[PDB]
Amino acid sequence: MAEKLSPNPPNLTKKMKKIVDAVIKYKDSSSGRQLSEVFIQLPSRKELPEYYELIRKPVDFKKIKERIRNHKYRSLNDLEKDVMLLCQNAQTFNLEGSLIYEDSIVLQSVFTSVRQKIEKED
Repeated sequence: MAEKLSPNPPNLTKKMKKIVDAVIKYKDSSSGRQLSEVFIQLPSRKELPEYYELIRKPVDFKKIKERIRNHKYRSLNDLEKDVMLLCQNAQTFNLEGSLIYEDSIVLQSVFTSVRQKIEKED
């Protein structure tokens, strides 16, 4: 099947993984809820058919991680786009003010600050 992609510069792959790991690890300081936890693994098309009806380009953090390992992302812009899509998809499928919709909003901000921090190191 698929033809292997040229590996990214390793430093770029390490930056990608660092950023997504901080995002995934992030905790609401009050509840300790890992905001990411519901976004790790999207539910099956068999279990939640209506999801895949409204959301044409679904994405979870498992796929984002896969896409980093496979060098599908060629830049941090490419990674960011997919995390922002993850958050947009949440905001489309869930009603505003809901736990999942508002958590996705916070995760955008955590991505942005985490990215900045990591890029400011080099």
